[PDB]
Amino acid sequence: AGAQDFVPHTADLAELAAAAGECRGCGLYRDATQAVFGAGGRSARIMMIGEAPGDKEDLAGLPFVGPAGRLLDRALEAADIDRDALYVTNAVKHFKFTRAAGGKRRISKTPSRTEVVACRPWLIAEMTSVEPDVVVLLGATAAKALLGNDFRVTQHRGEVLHVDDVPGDPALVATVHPSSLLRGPKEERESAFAGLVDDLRVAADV
Ligand code: SF4
Repeated sequence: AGAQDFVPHTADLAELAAAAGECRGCGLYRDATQAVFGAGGRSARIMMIGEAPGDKEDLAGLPFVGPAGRLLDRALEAADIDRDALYVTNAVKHFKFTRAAGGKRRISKTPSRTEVVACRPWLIAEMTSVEPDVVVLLGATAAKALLGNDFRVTQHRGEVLHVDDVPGDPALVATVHPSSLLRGPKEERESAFAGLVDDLRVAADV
């Protein structure tokens, strides 16, 4: 089912990334430029999972390279976390999108639960390969992939969670997605940025 038959029997991240370029586990590979796999190494203690590559990631071939990734950089820096010692990835690896007339970018479209279940084999291979001590789930889509489709990120902020069905029983911290911190009132944004730094420190202190 899904991407599972496209996942090779290997923990090498480069072999997995190359294989993900050939994945047809769902329909998202057709309109996307390429598959966006995770960045970082197997020594990483912290795995971070977003929703999906955006417009910038789709053509950069790397995760979190747009404005959201730059805000995440500022949050990681304030939390004293070396990005090079992370493994950063997304719940689904193909960019889902539409264009609006007058647009300045391709608009990110939300992955269905079906596409998240289809791409999960890659996330399982990534966690199996990295064996992280803690997984940071950035946003509702990533959190639900591991904690259940009914999970609410807003109701468990800053909580160290552990679910049994998860490879390696790593600690899980669900937090806001950095793209949510790009817009809104300045005081709401600044308060929300501090909440993200707090959650990143909890994950680093696991
Ligand atoms: S989104 Fe995931 S499951 Fe769907 S085609 Fe891309 S890699 Fe395969």
